[PDB]
Amino acid sequence: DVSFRLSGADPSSYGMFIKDLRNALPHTEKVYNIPLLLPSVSGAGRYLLMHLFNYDGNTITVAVDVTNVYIMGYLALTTSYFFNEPAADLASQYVFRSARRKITLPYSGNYERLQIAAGKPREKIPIGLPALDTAISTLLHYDSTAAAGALLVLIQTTAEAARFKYIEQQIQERAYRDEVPSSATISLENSWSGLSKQIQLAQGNNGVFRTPTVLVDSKGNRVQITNVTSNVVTSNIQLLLNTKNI
Ligand SMILES: *[C@@H]1O[C@H](CO)[C@@H](O)[C@H](O)[C@H]1NC(C)=O
Ligand SMILES: OC[C@H]1O[C@H](O)[C@H](O)[C@@H]1O
Repeated sequence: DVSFRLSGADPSSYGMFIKDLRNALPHTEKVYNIPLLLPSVSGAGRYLLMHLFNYDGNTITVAVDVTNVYIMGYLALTTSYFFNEPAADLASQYVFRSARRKITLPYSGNYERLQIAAGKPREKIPIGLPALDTAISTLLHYDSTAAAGALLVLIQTTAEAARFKYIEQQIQERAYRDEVPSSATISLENSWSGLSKQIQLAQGNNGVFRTPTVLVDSKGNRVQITNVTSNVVTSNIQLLLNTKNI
């Protein structure tokens, strides 16, 4: 398990959380020195628990699928909550079985359904450490519309930060003042799968991508990534989704 406390949190402590989160995902190889997540894991071993503590010290435990960094669901006091999707339903057979009731959320976990449920896209939702604190607090008590916004925060500040150094740095820059994600951040989130694939297909093709990936950069300019020398590959992405899952 890994843990993060908002009480006394700073850019360093957050960075040590995100490092512990990355280190908790198993891999047996690296591809261009980036950890390759496993094709699958059977049983309870598929799921990492993240223990998150709000500023007053209340906690939720969040289950994460180690093969893709997807949030399956969470436990808040004696109630478990799972996404309305078959991967989470399967995950509920292994984690949080000690909950006194299990609620299935009225949406699946993907960004588009979450944004619908929230009433807004995540371009308009501030992230950062204060927002994470707020998110944890929201999830303590069921409200499905509020929880959608909170989960959008939680996913970006945990899983998305683990996947990309840039996003981790964005959040560190937002330790004491929330701000909506930069459009680069949104672009990386949306491209994780495709980047992961193209980095794996570059092995066998002289480091060249089969199909270029289009990103939005830090200045807001639209840029093509065509090979493993790009900074996104050498100095940013930290975890590759296995092509067996794409
Ligand atoms: C690889 O990408 C770099 C920029 O990251 C670019 O200058 C170069 O032309 C590209 N080479 C190939 C073969 O794609
Ligand atoms: O479509 C968004 C997906 O990527 C993010 O990681 C969320 O967990 C979600 O499953």
